[PDB]
Amino acid sequence: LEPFYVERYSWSQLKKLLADTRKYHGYMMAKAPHDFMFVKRNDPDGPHSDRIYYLAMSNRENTLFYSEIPKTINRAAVLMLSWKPLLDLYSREEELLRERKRIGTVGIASYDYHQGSGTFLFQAGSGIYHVKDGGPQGFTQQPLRPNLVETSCPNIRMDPKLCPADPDWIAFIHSNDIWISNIVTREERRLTYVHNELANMEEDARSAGVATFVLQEEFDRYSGYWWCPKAETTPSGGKILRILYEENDESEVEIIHVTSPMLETRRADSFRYPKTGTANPKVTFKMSEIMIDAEGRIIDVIDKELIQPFEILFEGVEYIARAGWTPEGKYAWSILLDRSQTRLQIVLISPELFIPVEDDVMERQRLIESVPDSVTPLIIYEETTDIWINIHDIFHVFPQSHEEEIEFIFASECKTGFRHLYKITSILKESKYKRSSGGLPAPSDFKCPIKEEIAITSGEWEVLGRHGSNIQVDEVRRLVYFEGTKDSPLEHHLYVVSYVNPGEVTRLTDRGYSHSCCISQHCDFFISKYSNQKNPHCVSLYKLSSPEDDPTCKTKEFWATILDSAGPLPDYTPPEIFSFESTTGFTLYGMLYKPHDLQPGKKYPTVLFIYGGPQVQLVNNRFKGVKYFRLNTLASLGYVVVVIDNRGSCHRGLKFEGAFKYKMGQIEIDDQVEGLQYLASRYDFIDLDRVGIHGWSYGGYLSLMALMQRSDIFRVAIAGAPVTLWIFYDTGYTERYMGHPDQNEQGYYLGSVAMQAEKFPSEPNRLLLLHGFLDENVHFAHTSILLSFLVRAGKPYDLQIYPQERHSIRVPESGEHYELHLLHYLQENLGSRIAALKV
Amino acid sequence: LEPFYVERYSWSQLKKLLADTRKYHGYMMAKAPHDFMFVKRNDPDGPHSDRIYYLAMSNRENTLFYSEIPKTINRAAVLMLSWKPLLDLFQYSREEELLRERKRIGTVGIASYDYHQGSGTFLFQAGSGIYHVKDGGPQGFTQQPLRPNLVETSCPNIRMDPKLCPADPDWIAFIHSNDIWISNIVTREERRLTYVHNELANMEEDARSAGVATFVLQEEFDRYSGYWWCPKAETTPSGGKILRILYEENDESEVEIIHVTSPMLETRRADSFRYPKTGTANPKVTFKMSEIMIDAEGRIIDVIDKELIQPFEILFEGVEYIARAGWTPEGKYAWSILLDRSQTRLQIVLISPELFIPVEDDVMERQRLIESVPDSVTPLIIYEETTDIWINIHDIFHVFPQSHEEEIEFIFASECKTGFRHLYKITSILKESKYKRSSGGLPAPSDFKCPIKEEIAITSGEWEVLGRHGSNIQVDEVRRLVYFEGTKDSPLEHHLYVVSYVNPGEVTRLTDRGYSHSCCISQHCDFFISKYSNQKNPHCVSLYKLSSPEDDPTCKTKEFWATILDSAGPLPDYTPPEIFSFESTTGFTLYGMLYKPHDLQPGKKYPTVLFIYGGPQVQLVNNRFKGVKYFRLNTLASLGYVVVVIDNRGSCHRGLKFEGAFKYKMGQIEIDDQVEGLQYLASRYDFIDLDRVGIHGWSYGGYLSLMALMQRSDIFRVAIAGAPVTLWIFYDTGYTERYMGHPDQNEQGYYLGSVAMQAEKFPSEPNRLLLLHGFLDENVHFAHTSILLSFLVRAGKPYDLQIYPQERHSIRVPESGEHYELHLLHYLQENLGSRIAALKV
Ligand SMILES: N[C@@H](CC(=O)N1CCN(C(c2ccc(F)cc2)c2ccc(F)cc2)CC1)C(=O)N1Cc2ccccc2C1
Ligand SMILES: N[C@@H](CC(=O)N1CCN(C(c2ccc(F)cc2)c2ccc(F)cc2)CC1)C(=O)N1Cc2ccccc2C1
Ligand code: NA
Ligand code: NA
Repeated sequence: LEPFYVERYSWSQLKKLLADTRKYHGYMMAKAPHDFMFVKRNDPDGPHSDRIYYLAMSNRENTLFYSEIPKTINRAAVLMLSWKPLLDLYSREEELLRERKRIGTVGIASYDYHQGSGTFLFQAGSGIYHVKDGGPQGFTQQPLRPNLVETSCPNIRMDPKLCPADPDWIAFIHSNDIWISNIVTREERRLTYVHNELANMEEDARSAGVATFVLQEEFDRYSGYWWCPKAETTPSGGKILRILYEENDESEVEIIHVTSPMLETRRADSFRYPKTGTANPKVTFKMSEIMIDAEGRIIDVIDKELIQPFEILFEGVEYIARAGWTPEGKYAWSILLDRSQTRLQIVLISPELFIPVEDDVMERQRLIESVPDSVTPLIIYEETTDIWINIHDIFHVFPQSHEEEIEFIFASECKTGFRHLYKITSILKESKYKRSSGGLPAPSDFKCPIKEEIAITSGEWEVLGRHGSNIQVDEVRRLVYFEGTKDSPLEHHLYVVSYVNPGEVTRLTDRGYSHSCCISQHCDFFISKYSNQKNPHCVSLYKLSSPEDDPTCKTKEFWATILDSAGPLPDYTPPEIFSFESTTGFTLYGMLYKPHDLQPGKKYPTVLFIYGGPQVQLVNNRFKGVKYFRLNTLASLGYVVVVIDNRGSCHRGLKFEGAFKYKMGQIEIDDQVEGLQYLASRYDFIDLDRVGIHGWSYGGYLSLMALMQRSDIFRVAIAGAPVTLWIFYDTGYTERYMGHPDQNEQGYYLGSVAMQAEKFPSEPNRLLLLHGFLDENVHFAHTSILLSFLVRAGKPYDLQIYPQERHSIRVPESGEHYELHLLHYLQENLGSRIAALKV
Repeated sequence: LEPFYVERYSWSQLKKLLADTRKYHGYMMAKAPHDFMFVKRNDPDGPHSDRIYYLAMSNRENTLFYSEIPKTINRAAVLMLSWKPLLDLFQYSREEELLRERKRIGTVGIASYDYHQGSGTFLFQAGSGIYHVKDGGPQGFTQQPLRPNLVETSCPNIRMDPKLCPADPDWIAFIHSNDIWISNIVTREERRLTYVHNELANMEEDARSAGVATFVLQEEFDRYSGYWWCPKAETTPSGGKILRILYEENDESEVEIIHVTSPMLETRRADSFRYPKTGTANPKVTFKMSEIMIDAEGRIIDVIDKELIQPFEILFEGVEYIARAGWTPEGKYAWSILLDRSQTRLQIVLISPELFIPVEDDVMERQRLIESVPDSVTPLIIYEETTDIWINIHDIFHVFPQSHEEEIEFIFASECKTGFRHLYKITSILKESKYKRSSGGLPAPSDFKCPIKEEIAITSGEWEVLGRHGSNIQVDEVRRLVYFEGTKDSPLEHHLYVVSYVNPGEVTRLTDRGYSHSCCISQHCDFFISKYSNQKNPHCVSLYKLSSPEDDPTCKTKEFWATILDSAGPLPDYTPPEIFSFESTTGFTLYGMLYKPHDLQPGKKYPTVLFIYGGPQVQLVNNRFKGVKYFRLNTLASLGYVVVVIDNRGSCHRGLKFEGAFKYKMGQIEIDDQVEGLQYLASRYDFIDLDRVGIHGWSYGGYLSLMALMQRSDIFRVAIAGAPVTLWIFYDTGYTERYMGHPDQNEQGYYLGSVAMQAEKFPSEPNRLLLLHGFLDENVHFAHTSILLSFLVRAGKPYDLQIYPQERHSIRVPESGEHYELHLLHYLQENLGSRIAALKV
């Protein structure tokens, strides 16, 4: 078995190779359609049933388009829908929101719509805009020129929402406080006086209507205020609009510094980072009550807080995970977690729990007594788990047919170790607790009796409720659509099933692709964005319908294509998915890129690309030619490339994910090496003497653990933005997988590569560290403090900084440098002949 | 000519080598005696004339010793003085750690001491505590260690900058939270004089200090103090007295704030620093005075704080920096050396205490006090000089006793006239000023200027008198001679000289040739101590007795008296370099050092490592012992590298025109000279392989290392750059504005001098650039390195990077230095010297 050595190109030549092979990927890296919305025409003469609206990128900016859904289709041919443009057209906190949401594309990111009026409302650039289409005013046949919402506000306006109750009114966040503006009457009004804009963030820590760093980064909740969907009518012929909102106080939260992007300044931004073990923000609910007269003039605003403290009414709650209003607008719901994230609660909150904010004790005491004792929080649902709660967006409340009962669908891993849908009915008891006594409530005084718990789905697979996945209820046919892994962990698919008499699960998407679906609000259409290992992504429209004899049974017909596939890329040879039975008692899946132009008898250098943390699955049946293109390029340059989804990865169950609880970094490489050896025993072109490992973020963490724990196997490790020290990562993430540092002294020690710098190799040209200098998430100090201890230990390293980058690489020049450095580093210290001589 | 390749040792092996060769230098890295002071015994029957006191390091802390100077010696033998400990054994803050960076102090212990002659009172800081002992006053001389006496305090924070009052040795003063305090060491009365700073407030809110030198003055002007005691005390009719303290008050409200990484990396926090970058404002500065009334037994009756009658901007037109300050011997006037922004216009200015009026906010009482001071009471510019190059600040400034009321007489040094720094006796007549304050107008550009009655040149020629880094002048007023250090005999050797300041001409050398010297004269001008060395012989401290022939006091003769510190004797594993010189096409002889590779093979050619500084204020090449400091240059020679060092133009100890060569033009002229001298060595010695040359330096050295890779990528294969200034706009005022001027008047100079701007001009080949930097560097902020990497990333150029996260501008932590040396040797091996390095292309 003679070793294959990779051709030794210069730095300039490799750049030209990377340039050339990336030259025809301009069209490939531009956003496919999203935020789909179906709206009916209601024109019995016209040829179109629906108009669909969607954000898309036609190198362009991201904007609203529309397309026409026909009443009928010529089934001989394949219809491709034409994209009509709907429209005709960063700060610090805008940049950070884009980092927390991981938004890469510039342009309009989202939009509210009001059905009754046809009003779009969207932020675009600095300004907020609004146009009507599809309501009373009908349907434009050409681009619309949008209307700028005017403002007296000096600073940037974030998080704009239409009022569902009255589309003339909108709300937004300005300088950490809630404002409202009327787009007809031009009336602006500040609803909250919490944050003084002029004061320092060290002095003034309170905000209102905003989600703090932890909730944005680890719970994907970006908004922190919620319009009440209905308006209560006054005797005056006016109305009351309500807004529930979170109010954070970050006074006791640690203040870290992060380098400012303006390197010119040599300055540092202040952040509130609650590191693991430290205080989270002190939270509470508030409600602004807004009285409007019979033609949109604000009579009065009354800001109102909870009758008792949050710590009393919601015992043991740390994070407000999700919140909103029930469809009727009667109750305010909230999904709530404890500190350890092992106990979830869904709680209804009557508006009568809130009372006027009054610093005077006489009036405050009279208001506390004026609210009845019967008015109480209602914990309609609770669950626990030995592993942890995975927050998701699935939660549907039904119409309230009885005063004393509520009915809803929620999802959970806590019964079976697999996320499934459950229809639940909770009795709303008058609480045992009485506020009159001047005592504090018992820990199960607000808990509702559970009348019904029908499991809608069940099995060795999961329903998806994150990254856009959710459910869609059809209340007429009493069905529910959802995405799942039932057919395979390697393929996401759309399914439907009755929530009444839950029988079999009818699959709707065709096997052999993975699907990202979305159902028309009128439950008569769905759009699938799908791909597979060989075929690029493509977005297609499918019409739903039922047999006359049984409306439960749904079937689908292809209607039209929204986005056509690009077709197979000339250079790109995709990888083969493989699986092997582990000694751990689990099937682990892998991907293998065989070297291109495979020589008989020879063995090749091997790059293990890895993420291996939670909330991620690299190995599945989607097209990897866009995102992991350079793994194919590595194959063309002679490297074997391996990717293995170890234990802890998602889409395999909660027990699979919980494998590394308290044990992070300790088990993941054992699976990687097992997968790497399964291939070596079954393919003799894998040179195990020359194996490299590389990854970003958690992948970078495991790259260090690989070279630390198993230097015998891995020759080189290239670690990108790694946590080298778990004590400087946030509460929300770390405490979920690792607990409090006092209750896991050994897990934290063993999981922190900075505490174990003595175990790194004393040969050079093995460790390479990459990091964004401006990283606010995996703060650079992870790399800087590891380097401090590597220097104490007398160990060698190589360092590459990206001074204009935060956690992700956004600037193309930076990404070009990275890809070029990585390719050259592997050539020089793994692949080439010079690399072998070097030892 | 076949190429020699260096033994390709492993990382673990090279650490062993560097560890083994470091091992037997425990004694070598220890501080020799310094801050010497002679005190007479005045004992007819006693065998000793003087007792010397000095700071020294007997891996010990720096502490006070004394030795006994005999009345006579046996001239057959060589007397070694015994080191007697003055002190008995004892029972870092942020501001200390910065001061040590500003003063460049490596060693631990007692840094300095004050001494009151009349009482024997020492005063010295050691740790946070401030201590005193008595020895050599009326009380007498101890034969045993003394117990250090802690000055007790009610101050919470570190007391910095203690100074003994020369008028009363019971009173001391110190800075505490940027304000001046005084404490009596007998009565224990402590007191706060200035109420300017609020310790509990953030520096962003409150940046007014009192009695402290701001960042630029400490870093660039080597003034580490902002208050000065008046040396005599005015007596009151009460029976007690007035003491006075001149002090600089600063206001850094308008100065830009940058953020430097905190050393505690765990916090992930940064500290706020007032860094006046080139272009931006320096602090608003002024003189103030604290008038301290004491009664008959040492109680403070009262304290009056006083300010200038008119603002500093009016009274001292043009003045940015207060460079030096203090009082005249009698205490009649306070003096001050004052520069303009461009640092091309120096002024010496006498300031009467009667210029200061009590501080008042009430406009009624304030206006009455302005009228009560006479119009004759005025600033007095006693000396002014200008220059097309710049003004190098120095400590040489001696005022004589004042006989005629209207006149004042002094010695001062200057490069401005001759082009080289020489001494000048000057007499100045003190006019009542033309400007009159009662008028209400403002003074014109030179209404305070004094008639120059005399300007005798005590020295002259193509060589400089030294007045920096501990060099100064001693003045025998009886015999009317002035002692000084200089380069008259050679630029490569410093020597002690003496000359008359009445009838100058002949300049008698006192130190022996063939060595460079660091000398120090007794206050009674009858002894001198020289710390001397040369390229071959380690440094050595000896005591010499001065004397004259009966007939002629001018004729000064020395005689060896005793050894204070004996030479360690040549280190067995050390070969010193050869000094060389060559005629440059610039019209200047440039010198250099040359370490040949050990066991030199005939016929084979060797890889070459040019080591560099090359900026102003320093000379690397001279006849001093380079065996301790530049030891690893020899370690490179032993591995089979040539090592070259050349002092290019703009260097040091060669006059102001030589230094001025790179005015407005930094980066541009230096690498020419380095390459010329390197090409000179190649044309003469054929063991120098020019196809494998590397450059390396720290700070300005690293700056030029980058420039050399940038400008001359044909000559230099690799370049290792340590803590470089990549971008001149980010460096401070006092330094940049001096050599490069304001950036508005010199865009092209800055552009060409800033490597970050010219990132495109770096090579596209990897394994050539290596950047090193202290991550906590407060002077050459890490941003220089980070922003350079920004544009190297943009340009798609490769680099190697090494960070030392515990270090500021110096490398203090031993583990950090060990790693730097290991990485440097291994980088040079794998990318320049070794065989595998050759195959790598
Ligand atoms: N707050 C978490 C969050 C998290 O762990 N996440 C999984 C990764 N995920 C992105 C992703 C990255 C790489 C990949 F290959 C696949 C997905 C992603 C997903 C969707 C999307 F649209 C854009 C990006 C975001 C959420 C964190 O940042 N660290 C970074 C880090 C680094 C070291 C150790 C622990 C952690 C923990
Ligand atoms: N503020 C100045 C100050 C200055 O220019 N100085 C000359 C150097 N000098 C030290 C020195 C360093 C290296 C060497 F080889 C010899 C001496 C020294 C002197 C006495 C001592 F005890 C210990 C060290 C201190 C004063 C500056 O720091 N930079 C750093 C820097 C870096 C790049 C470009 C310009 C400058 C300008
Ligand atoms: Na997020
Ligand atoms: Na200094």
